[PDB]
Amino acid sequence: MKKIDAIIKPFKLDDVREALAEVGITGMTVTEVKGFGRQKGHTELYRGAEYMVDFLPKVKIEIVVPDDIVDTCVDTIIRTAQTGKIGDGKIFVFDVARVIRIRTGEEDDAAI
Amino acid sequence: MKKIDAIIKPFKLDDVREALAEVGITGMTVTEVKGFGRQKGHTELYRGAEYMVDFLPKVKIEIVVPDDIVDTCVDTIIRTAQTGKIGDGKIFVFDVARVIRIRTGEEDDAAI
Amino acid sequence: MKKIDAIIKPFKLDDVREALAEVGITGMTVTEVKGFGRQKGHTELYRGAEYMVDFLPKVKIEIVVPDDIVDTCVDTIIRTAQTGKIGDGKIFVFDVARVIRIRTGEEDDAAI
Repeated sequence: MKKIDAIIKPFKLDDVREALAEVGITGMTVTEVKGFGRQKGHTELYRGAEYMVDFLPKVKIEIVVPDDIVDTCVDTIIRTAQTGKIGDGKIFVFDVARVIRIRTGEEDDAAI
Repeated sequence: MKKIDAIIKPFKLDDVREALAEVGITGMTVTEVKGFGRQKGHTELYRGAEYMVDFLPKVKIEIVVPDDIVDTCVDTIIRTAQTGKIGDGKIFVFDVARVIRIRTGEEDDAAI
Repeated sequence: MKKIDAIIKPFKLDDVREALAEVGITGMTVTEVKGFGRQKGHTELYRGAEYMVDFLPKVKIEIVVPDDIVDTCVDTIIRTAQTGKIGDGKIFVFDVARVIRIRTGEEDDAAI
């Protein structure tokens, strides 16, 4: 099993969510975060202006899925989140050591 | 050492926090997130209604602990967070490569 | 490549950001979180008072960088975030399995 983190433009959240539901994902956690970096019209992190602000609101999606559906998840996220413009974001994949269901105390095989 | 992420129902935060303090945990970071998925009365992610909203507020707890107390932490989280109902959440465990104390620049043995 | 998570005192965010820009970091995601734990004037998590609150606002920074610049990033974070007082926070480093650019569908070598 793997944890997939995706930092996307907020307006694409519903499309990504709909598409991920189609592939069979049953749970997703979403965090609102501030992104600093790649932005149209700018060339730098830290402009350090007095009244201007350098951040852009972003949405971080986290799903934990079986190894075999990782590529299907990655492919569907890119397809539904990509605009071809600056700031589309990135997908990071991480190995998970254990996955425990709180309701029953039962573990999922973290190697699937 | 391992990083433990737990996504729990918000009302259980104080109980989980109290119980974790008893076992000796001295620090915890908490993020408010939106959960999509398993919910009483529903059968799907993405209902895509115009006025209804599909998310439920959740609380994500992150602690970084020694390998030997991971099971004690997992067991105490389940005990204090479990309701036996839909949406209790999950616990994910991740390996940590390095842990650095900012105040002193000193590292903890990430293998403990 | 590695993922660096740093939990810092909010007022140090701009300094850390400026310094990280100097070393060449081009993107950073920031989450506002609540920290429980090490605090001046206190000796415990969970005081469970009726009107008092036990949390302190914190800022979590997440950057994903090449293995060779991890120490440079860690060193610059400590330098710019350290106050020498209680509550300076910690830096955790995690291995990343894959890094995918959403705009182009192109992967970065996660082993660099």
